[PDB]
Amino acid sequence: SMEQVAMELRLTELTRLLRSVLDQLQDKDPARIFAQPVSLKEVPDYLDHIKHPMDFATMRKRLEAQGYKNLHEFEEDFDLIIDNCMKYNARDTVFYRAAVRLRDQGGVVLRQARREVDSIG
Repeated sequence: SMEQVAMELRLTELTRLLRSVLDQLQDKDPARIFAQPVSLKEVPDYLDHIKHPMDFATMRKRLEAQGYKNLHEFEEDFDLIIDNCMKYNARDTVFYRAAVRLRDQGGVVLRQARREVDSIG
């Protein structure tokens, strides 16, 4: 149907906008702390602590499959990256501190993404 095609074009354009957002958030992690999944070889107990692991590579895979239907779903995954880290790691660690900085810097990016999503529809 033509309606299905138009809905698919909207998803495509949302995917384009979320790719630019993703790139801008990942720039706020210059140490690459959040780039890849926590390795279960290296942290064997991780899934006893963290029930829904997340990282920027995992988000990129979902994005490229057009697997975010709206900005809320994308933000949920980003918040998992931050929130997971701040539970597993203590305050005095480079990991926790990286997460705080990513959260604070990323909030600015996401505030304008939300206006763009609503604006363009």
